Amino acid sequence: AFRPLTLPPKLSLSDFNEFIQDIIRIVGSENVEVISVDGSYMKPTHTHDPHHVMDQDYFLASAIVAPRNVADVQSIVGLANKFSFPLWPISIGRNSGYGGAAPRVSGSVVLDMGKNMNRVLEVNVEGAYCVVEPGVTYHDLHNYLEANNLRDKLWLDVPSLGGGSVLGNAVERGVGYTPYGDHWMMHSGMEVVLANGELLRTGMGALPDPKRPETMGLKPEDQPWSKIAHLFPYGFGPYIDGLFSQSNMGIVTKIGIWLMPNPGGYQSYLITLPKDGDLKQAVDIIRPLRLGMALQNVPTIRHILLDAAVLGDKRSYSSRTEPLSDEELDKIAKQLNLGRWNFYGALYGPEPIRRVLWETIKDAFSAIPGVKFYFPEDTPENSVLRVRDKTMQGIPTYDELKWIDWLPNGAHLFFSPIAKVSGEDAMMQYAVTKKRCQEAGLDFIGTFTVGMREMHHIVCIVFNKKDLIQKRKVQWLMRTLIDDCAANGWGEYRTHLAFMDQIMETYNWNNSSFLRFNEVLKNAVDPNGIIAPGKSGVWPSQYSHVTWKL
Amino acid sequence: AFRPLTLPPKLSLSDFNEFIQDIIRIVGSENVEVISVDGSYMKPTHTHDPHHVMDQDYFLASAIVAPRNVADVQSIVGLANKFSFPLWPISIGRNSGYGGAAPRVSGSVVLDMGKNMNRVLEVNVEGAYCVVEPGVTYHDLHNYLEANNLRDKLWLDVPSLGGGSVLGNAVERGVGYTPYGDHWMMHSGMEVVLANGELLRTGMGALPDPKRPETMGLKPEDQPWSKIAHLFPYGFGPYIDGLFSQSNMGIVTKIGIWLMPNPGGYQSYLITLPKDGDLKQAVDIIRPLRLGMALQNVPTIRHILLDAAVLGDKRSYSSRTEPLSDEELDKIAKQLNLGRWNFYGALYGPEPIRRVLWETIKDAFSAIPGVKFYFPEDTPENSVLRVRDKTMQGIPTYDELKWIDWLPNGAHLFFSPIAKVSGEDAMMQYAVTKKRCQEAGLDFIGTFTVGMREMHHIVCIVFNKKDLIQKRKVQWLMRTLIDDCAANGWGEYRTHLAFMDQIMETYNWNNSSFLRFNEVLKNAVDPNGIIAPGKSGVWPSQYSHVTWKL
Amino acid sequence: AFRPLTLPPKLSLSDFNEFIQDIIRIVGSENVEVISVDGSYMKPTHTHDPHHVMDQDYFLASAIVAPRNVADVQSIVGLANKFSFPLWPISIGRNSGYGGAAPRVSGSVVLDMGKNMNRVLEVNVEGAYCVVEPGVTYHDLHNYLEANNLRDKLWLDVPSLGGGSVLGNAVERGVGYTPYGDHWMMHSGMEVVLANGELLRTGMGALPDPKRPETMGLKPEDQPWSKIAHLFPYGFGPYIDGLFSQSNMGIVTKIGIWLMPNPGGYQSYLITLPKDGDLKQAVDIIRPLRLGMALQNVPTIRHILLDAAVLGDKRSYSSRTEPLSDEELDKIAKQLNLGRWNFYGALYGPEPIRRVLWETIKDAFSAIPGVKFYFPEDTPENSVLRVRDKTMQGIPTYDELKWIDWLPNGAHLFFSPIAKVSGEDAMMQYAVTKKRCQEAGLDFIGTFTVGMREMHHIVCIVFNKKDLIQKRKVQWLMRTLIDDCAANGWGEYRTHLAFMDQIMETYNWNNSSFLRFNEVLKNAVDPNGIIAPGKSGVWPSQYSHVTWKL
Ligand SMILES: *Cc1cc2c(cc1C)nc1c(=O)[nH]c(=O)nc-1n2C[C@H](O)[C@H](O)[C@H](O)COP(=O)(O)OP(=O)(O)OC[C@H]1O[C@@H](n2cnc3c(N)ncnc32)[C@H](O)[C@@H]1O
Ligand SMILES: *Cc1cc2c(cc1C)nc1c(=O)[nH]c(=O)nc-1n2C[C@H](O)[C@H](O)[C@H](O)COP(=O)(O)OP(=O)(O)OC[C@H]1O[C@@H](n2cnc3c(N)ncnc32)[C@H](O)[C@@H]1O
Ligand SMILES: *Cc1cc2c(cc1C)nc1c(=O)[nH]c(=O)nc-1n2C[C@H](O)[C@H](O)[C@H](O)COP(=O)(O)OP(=O)(O)OC[C@H]1O[C@@H](n2cnc3c(N)ncnc32)[C@H](O)[C@@H]1O
Repeated sequence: AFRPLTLPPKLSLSDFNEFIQDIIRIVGSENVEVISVDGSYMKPTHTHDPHHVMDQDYFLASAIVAPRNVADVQSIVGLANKFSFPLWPISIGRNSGYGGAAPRVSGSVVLDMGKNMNRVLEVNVEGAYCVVEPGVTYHDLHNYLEANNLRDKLWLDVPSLGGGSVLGNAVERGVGYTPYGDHWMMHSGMEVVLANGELLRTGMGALPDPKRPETMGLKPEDQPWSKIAHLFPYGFGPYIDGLFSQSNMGIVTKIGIWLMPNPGGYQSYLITLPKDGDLKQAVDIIRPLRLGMALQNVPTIRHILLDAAVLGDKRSYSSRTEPLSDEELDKIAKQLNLGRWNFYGALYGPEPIRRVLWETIKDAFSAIPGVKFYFPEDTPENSVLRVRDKTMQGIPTYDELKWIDWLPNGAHLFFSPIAKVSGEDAMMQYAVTKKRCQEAGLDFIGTFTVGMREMHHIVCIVFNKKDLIQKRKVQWLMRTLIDDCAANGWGEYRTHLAFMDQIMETYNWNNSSFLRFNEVLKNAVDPNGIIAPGKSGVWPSQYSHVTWKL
Repeated sequence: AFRPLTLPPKLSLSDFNEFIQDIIRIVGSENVEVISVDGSYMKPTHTHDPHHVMDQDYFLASAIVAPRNVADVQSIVGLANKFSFPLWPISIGRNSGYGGAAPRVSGSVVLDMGKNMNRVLEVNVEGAYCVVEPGVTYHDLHNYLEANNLRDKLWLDVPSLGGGSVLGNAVERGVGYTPYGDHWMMHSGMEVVLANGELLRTGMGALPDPKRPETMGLKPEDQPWSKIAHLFPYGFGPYIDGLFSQSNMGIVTKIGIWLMPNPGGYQSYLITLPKDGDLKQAVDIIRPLRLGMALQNVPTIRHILLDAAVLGDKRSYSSRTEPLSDEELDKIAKQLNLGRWNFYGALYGPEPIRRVLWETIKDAFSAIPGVKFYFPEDTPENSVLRVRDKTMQGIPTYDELKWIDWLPNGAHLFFSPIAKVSGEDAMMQYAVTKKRCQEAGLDFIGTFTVGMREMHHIVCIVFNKKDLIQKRKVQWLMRTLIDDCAANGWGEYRTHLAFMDQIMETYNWNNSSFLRFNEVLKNAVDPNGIIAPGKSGVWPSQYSHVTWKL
Repeated sequence: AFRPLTLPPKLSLSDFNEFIQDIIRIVGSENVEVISVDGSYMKPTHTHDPHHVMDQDYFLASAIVAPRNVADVQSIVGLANKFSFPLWPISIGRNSGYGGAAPRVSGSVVLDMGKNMNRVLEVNVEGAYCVVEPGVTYHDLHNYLEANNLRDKLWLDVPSLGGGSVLGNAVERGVGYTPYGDHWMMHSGMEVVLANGELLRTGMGALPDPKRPETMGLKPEDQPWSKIAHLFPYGFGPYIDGLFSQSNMGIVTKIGIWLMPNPGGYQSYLITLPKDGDLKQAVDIIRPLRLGMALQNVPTIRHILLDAAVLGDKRSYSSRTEPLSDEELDKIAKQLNLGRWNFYGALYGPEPIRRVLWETIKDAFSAIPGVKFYFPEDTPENSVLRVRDKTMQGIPTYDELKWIDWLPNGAHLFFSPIAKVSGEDAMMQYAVTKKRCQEAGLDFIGTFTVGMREMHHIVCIVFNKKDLIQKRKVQWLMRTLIDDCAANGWGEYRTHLAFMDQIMETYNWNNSSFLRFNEVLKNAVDPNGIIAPGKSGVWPSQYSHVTWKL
């Protein structure tokens, strides 16, 4: 196809068309689509930002291409290297809040890996792990195991929603809420197509499975892996694996995620904290608990509007357009039988063990006036506890997409700085976030996910995508929170297309040595600057900073 | 469009056409025109030299392109860099006498910035300045202020005519006749598109106006400027601004010109000097006056033929074809009640102050036998004083285009060397200019504009554009005056396309170190040699001097 | 000489010594000195920062070399190019508050130009200008004129002190208080030695003075300049002059400074403003006054501690260590018969004219309750008016060095942002400055110098150089003021070695395009990076930003 909406830098119409036709000879017109529509979460767009804050066609594909197999990606990349055409790889494209599917460089080809490179590749019981392709969604994976009755043997770890990509999410350093919740740390043995087009597999993946009759003549992509590939991540020598989480260093075609065995015993719970400032005490109680392993999963402390919005849009709680009051927040908390902050956790294991931990937790949190403990059974049919009970045992659900509907054309955009597991730090962080929210005219909504020694504070910005005035406030709000948090010694762990440069400019110790070192590795492996110029603010040398920085 | 009259160096027909069509996709065929007609001053040509001395198609565009906005110029430049196509930027193209609109390199695209980048951008009263685009003509600016009733608060400074470009004129280091008459020195905060295509704003323009809700997501071009941008020119560090007056270092898209507040009191005047050699005494009287601030504007000493020709063509004063005589010049001076040289000035400010200065001036000039003082009121309806009275208070007029009609197909070409504010120097300069004029068979016509310590001597050459014999004498006359004045220690301040190289070769102290240093800066910023190769004789390294020097 | 304290980057001891000995063969051991002592203002150090805020040997020379003539500099530069040795040129080295004489890169050779290149080259009366060499101090120039009885014909323009370099101060874009107070704008015709070592003279200086018997065979440096060199700055073509104010693009060996004729009438004056908050109304009164030319020089608005400290150290007004109070500030103003802010001006010209202006001014300022008008005659023997009366008429004095003695080991360090000529802006600027000052434990002391449309706010930081706790507070103070003023849309006009980078990172509009463009010109003209790496933050490409940025 003929004439796109936006072309990639330095490319002519003539070169594009030659390339697209060459791409078509390889994947079929069935697998190619040229932009000459936001969609939903259940059927996600792939050409632009569905939760757009910039104009909606600001980060816009010139085409969507989707490989049949690993060999298609080799050929595509060769073709990108002939013409110098940028590729923006996706797995599912469910990254809304962070850019969705859009490419940082308008005009790139979005490479949809998920459409055809779909397969649950292996579910190994004794090593308790699985090998997945970009397309295996969490739901699918769930369903794979149900299909073979493996769910009494192995469990998954899922995010809040169930449609994301196990792989895609894992390269983003995404979080989940069971003991295996730190997705990135659960991996082992990834297969990459680099910017020169060669296929590499990390760690024990570089150790060839030995020759045998049945595996002769297979294309690299399709060979088995040696026994230890997905059991020990390190391999030998430099542990390059991390260079492929949040970066532009290659295209990931396989990945091993470790799976948590059935623990033989489970139970969710909800601790509710009455007062807005019970967050400080709450968190100080959580410090030793997490660090001491009484708290086994990644328990989350939710804000009250986060739970309220799951249950209903704001219109349903007030007709008021400006942020809610302190008093109304108490009144809504009381309505749902939730407190001002709500702590969510799960206990895992034999009853004897579960019993002791729970008693220890229960007693710790009893030090807060008015706290109330609930299991799933004790809460309304529609409660968040019953949704998270699914979530905290590896079952994917979609119930939590509703809070995105807080306001009319609800779009979320996440501000995600990390905080100490300490009441003071937390209050400080929230104190600053909260202020900016009310200056912009936005309800504050969020969650802290409790990591071992750190907390990921997901400030959940919901806004009206069809409101120019508001979109301008969020951009104002986001960059002001970047600066503020920066100024308090906190930085974001993950972000949106339009905030990457500002967040990478936050990580400037010793004159931005960190980004400088990254540019060296990027330009080395990608001489042409073809694999996603811009991710995490790393620009190859052919993208002038003055022209491309946001 | 298909096949041009003259193409740019090294370019093929095939490359041109690809480029022009690419340009058309960006600006629309509405904004592009291919040369496959001299026009007037009120409707100026843009493809060649309207006051041509060389063949009329000697400096000829291959196309005229005109951007919609700043982003169009970025894209155009990118395209010039792909194909190595020379761009010859204009604002209005009213430079006749200096080349008009034509490009030094035949075959370049004339980039008409004035057609669409038209806007009076800001008229700030308290800082007393304005921010204008290439297209704001002087007349327009005048009219902007009338439209908002700002003319009792702020005044302009205009050239002799009112159609020029405030910006265009200001980058040429053009002159005007009020206290703000040194156009270039009145600026502060320019926005440039360089040869690599990046947008830069000078001085305090590099100091970002801080983030606020209402200005989020604007394209660089369109962001506000910080408070001090147009009040302090210097900024911090190297003061690059001058690199963009008379040069090929970038394309200027905005500019701040300082505006002179209503002074609360005004009055023009005409001092007439009888004798041709009263110029020497006159100027010696002006020395201390200017330097002492009794003379506040840029008073001009006009030749008698300059004033005579404003009133009528030469046919109206004599039928004679050869230059007029000394005796006839007296007779024409007496006819109009003007002397042989005529001094024009204006007093600005409270009456008390005006009173004292005028008395001081009056008394100084009384030392010349026969001198006569006139205000506007005292002169015929059609007098030059009444035209300049407009001019010296910031009101643009066009009355003075008539002297261009001295001879039949009247074309002016300016020889503009600078002289000392000293009678001797002046007489010398005039003595040499005058001789050459009569050797070529041309009346001598001119004006000295009195700067603080220097005088700009505009020798006003009028000639018949449809007379090959004469055009050959002017070329002879111009280069001979270049050599002569050079040999007397004087150089031109500004010139025509065909005289640039000879004038830049006049500024050869220490083996042309000055031009050598400039070539280094040019080749550095413009690797491809795309922005107007040749302006002021600076040639990028891909334009062999042997091939391109005139 | 043998083994220095700090060497320049990448240089060996063996290369150094070869270079220094080669330098000795050209200038003599008499003109060379190797560092293997702060001094005073009257006898200034040249190896480091006398007003140090960083360790006192932080910016430290490796040697001091001083050329005999211009050829010495051509040879030195050649040698720096052979060995890649950085040169830090100075004229006098009296830049304390801004780094003194110290080089941004430790280990450079400080090039003292002032020791031997001393001469008032020409004092031309009819063109009313002078040509000076690095060494001509203001006091010398003053003295040159008295020696020939030129002071009844031409006057100078001087900063607060008289020891500075007319040239050096003029290239730093320094200020003075008569009608010629904008030093840089008064220049015309500079001679530079570039990084490649060729000698270039700007503007009309490129226009050779014509051959004559008496000037045959002269070395370029020593030839005469053509008549218009020092009368018209522009010349022809690109106006490169500004590339040499606050930059690393060449070594300045000569410069023309225009001189203000005797105006025939002078009178100083002091308007005192009672209340701290009468600055806002004062400044509003000044707006139209400056803009209207009733205010003819650069009248300064001084703080009350600026005046008090001239008269005495703080010990003399209080024994208190922390910043004074509001009430004590009133008590000290009342003591000296000064108000809380004090405005200093001068009227210039025929009495008739002076009379009118002064009445206008007097009447304007009468709008402030309690204001009092004083001429020199009416103030104590030791008053600031009597010092400034010298100052505003071109006479250099040193009385004002005393405020530097506010505290024990008094060192000044200037914070110099620019502000609008508007009360509101002024107060805002002062409100922010003032807060920071008291947070760090320092009296606020400053002066606004009133430009036409802008004000230079010189916040006068005095601190104890022998107090590590305090030096750390001023570095904290200085970078906090940079940030704050930056966030309020104000940037500094000039600064100290250690604040360059941060101030150049403040002028980052459109992704630092302004600095990027300067790096291209810098690397182009200085392939080896030898002339003063770092001035104004511009680092040639062999100085990694991660290694050298502060
Ligand atoms: C809206 C939202 C998002 C969300 C969430 C809750 C809501 C309401 N809860 C999350 C959670 O609890 N934990 C978490 O980590 N993320 C959460 N999200 C964010 C996102 O919606 C989900 O995380 C989702 O799984 C992320 O998107 P998905 O995995 O589907 O989609 P993606 O666009 O493909 O993103 C992958 C990005 O990583 C690179 N990439 C991806 N695949 C590859 C391959 N094969 N090779 C190379 N690079 C790859 C790219 O950078 C890409 O943009
Ligand atoms: C015929 C004539 C000319 C004239 C004059 C009187 C007469 C009878 N009186 C003048 C005067 O009193 N003072 C003066 O400075 N010039 C006078 N002129 C000359 C000219 O006609 C006017 O000065 C007029 O304003 C100049 O032309 P104008 O401003 O309209 O037109 P221009 O062709 O655009 O010229 C600009 C040139 O500068 C560069 N340029 C211009 N704009 C840009 C932008 N945006 N970016 C980059 N470069 C730019 C080019 O070099 C261009 O050719
Ligand atoms: C302590 C003080 C300082 C001061 C002042 C009052 C006091 C009490 N009042 C000032 C004022 O009213 N206006 C002003 O501009 N400055 C004022 N100062 C600051 C300083 O002391 C004086 O301004 C003084 O004139 C500045 O120093 P000076 O001219 O003597 O000395 P310098 O070290 O040479 O500094 C020049 C710097 O510029 C570059 N430079 C200098 N010369 C060259 C040459 N030839 N070529 C290339 N670069 C040059 C360097 O960056 C150098 O460090």
